[PDB]
Amino acid sequence: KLKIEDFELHKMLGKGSFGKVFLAEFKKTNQFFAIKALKKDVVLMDDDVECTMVEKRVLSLAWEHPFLTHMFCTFQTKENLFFVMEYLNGGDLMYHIQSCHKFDLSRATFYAAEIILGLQFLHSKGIVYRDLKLDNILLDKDGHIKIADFGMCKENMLGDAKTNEFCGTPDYIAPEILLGQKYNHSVDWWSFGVLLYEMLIGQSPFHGQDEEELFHSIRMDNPFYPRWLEKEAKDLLVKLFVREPEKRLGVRGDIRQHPLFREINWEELERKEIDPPFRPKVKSPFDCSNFDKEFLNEKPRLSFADRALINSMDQNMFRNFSFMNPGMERLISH
Amino acid sequence: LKIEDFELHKMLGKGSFGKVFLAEFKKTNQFFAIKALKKDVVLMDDDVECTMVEKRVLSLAWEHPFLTHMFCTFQTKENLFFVMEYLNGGDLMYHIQSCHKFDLSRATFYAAEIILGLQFLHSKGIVYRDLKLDNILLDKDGHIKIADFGMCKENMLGDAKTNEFCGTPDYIAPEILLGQKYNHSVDWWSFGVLLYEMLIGQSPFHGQDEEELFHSIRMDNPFYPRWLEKEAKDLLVKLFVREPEKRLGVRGDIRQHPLFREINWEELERKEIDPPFRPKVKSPFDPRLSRALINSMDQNMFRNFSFMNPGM
Ligand SMILES: C[C@@H]1C(=O)NN=C2COc3cc(-c4ccccc4)c(N(C)C4(C)CN(C)C4)cc3N21
Ligand SMILES: C[C@@H]1C(=O)NN=C2COc3cc(-c4ccccc4)c(N(C)C4(C)CN(C)C4)cc3N21
Ligand code: NA
Repeated sequence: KLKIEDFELHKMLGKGSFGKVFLAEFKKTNQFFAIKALKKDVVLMDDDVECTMVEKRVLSLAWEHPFLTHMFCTFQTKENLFFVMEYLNGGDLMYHIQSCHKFDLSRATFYAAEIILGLQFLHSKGIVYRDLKLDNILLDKDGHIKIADFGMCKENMLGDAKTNEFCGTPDYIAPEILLGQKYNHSVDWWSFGVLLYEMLIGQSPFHGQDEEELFHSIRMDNPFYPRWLEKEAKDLLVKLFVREPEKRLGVRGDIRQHPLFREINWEELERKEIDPPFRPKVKSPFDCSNFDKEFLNEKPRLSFADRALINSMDQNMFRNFSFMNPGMERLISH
Repeated sequence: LKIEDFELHKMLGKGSFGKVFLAEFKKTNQFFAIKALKKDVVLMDDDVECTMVEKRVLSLAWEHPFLTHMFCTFQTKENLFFVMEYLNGGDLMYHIQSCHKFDLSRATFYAAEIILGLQFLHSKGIVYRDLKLDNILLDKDGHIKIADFGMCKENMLGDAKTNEFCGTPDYIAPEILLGQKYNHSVDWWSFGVLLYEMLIGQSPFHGQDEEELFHSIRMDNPFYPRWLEKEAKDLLVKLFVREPEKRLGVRGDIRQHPLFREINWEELERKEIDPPFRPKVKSPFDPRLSRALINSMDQNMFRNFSFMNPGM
């Protein structure tokens, strides 16, 4: 017995076709959370039932690593699916990059390095992420990265294992996906290269007025590296933008030992003992300063649902959705 | 793909044509809209070609976002089935009746998306010919979806024209009423009437019967309230020009009209502009399917009706 009525929803942090994200407090205990609220009819019509389940299962693994969004619990009603998360109020990287256009080399290097620790952890558990992009990297109050939105993940990718779904955000989609090849963790490293390029250069590496032109650019065009770019930043990007997956850095070699990361102790980084070069402005743990005001002004509200589609729905589609860590269990029982 | 695979959960609509069904496919647990047409009624009305034209135009529809995406078609010895994506936002007649008239932003957004939808059909050589509020559906996000392509005419490319008297009375073009040959122009008069109704909350031309209504469409000038935006009038006045060659949509560039000044068309066409209105009501709608004529019918009349777009 855990319902959304138990949570007081203070503000709406984000919104989309998927659903909404709220800044939520539990039972007036000054204990804050972020709640991604989905509607089951939306999820059904979008064909994201398995994605929702993949999101829940991956987040059950994500507790063990510092640079993934941590999930306290999940639960469902007849209409709704709720992911009760930690509240990460640093702001995402897309938001931050809209303001300054470009990240300085130390700042980009730091983010790149923390993301590597995130991705390699997922790969080691047999999870390929497939939706790496700026707005899926959330910052915490101190400025370290947290990878978010695992609904596009693929599990059981250990050993000699491949998969075949055309997916990802267009700018980031790897050429092996575009070519219809079966793929492994390699895709994430091409996307990583795209993300790193955007951090450093402030524009995308590949371009087009439509997807056909954009996908062609990803298949064929040489990425532009400005004269001002640090030689090792160029080098890493080049070694990531290799179209043959099994020759790509991150699939082969050791990406940790690339000269760009010379000054990084990876044990220290992983232990959060390296102060981030950028620290976001955060007056409090309940601060909202780093979110867009279109969402924050719009008061929190749960949408109605297609009552016909829900009653007609296969009632056990979201079986095994409810998860509950022991920490949240103590908080609730008081 | 037989009808027995689908489970018909709820009826979404009824008419003289037949029924629309909220259908779930068997093993996939995946939901659709099925338009079921009785063959006996189709042959009675002599709208056999229309049904075939609907399938062929729907087979083109999947490429464009603001048209209703058909997944597959098949037939039985009694019925004809179109398997369609399920759109539960409600049609624009339900919405105009809910709140009398749409605001400037909301009307412009619907006007713009319909332009892209019609222009897509026109380049394919297809004139729609039955544009009206109750044929425009909305998806769950609130983007428009043009439905009911039964009244289309194909192969209308370049110089070509056609001569059929058809449409919905309020929306029929004046050249059609004068018994003239016509091209895609006729859709742009109907677009004007639709746009008018959205902004003002009623029809531009009026009559107690059909004769009086057709007269009004031919003769009377549409009334423009003093409160109406200058650029909304300017467009409607440019759309309501009875000589098709000088009409906007046919002549000039409709997209560069100052009413669409704030719109990014390539961005709009890729669903990257959020609609100003989202449906608050989810599925604003109201189960089983209901011999001499069928046996004595030419069995091969509804041939080559079956189809499946690779997306299925
Ligand atoms: C749920 C997650 C979390 O685990 N902790 N804290 C937060 C803070 O609020 C979020 C907002 C969004 C968001 C932002 C803008 C639009 C849509 C969603 C958001 N989402 C879904 C994104 C990852 C999508 N990207 C734009 C940001 C996430 C959060 N989170
Ligand atoms: C099949 C179609 C689709 O492509 N997607 N989703 C739907 C949802 O349900 C529909 C209902 C009707 C309808 C509505 C009222 C009366 C009669 C039919 C309906 N029809 C026949 C209209 C085009 C007629 N107009 C009132 C709406 C269509 C749908 N569709
Ligand atoms: Na190019």
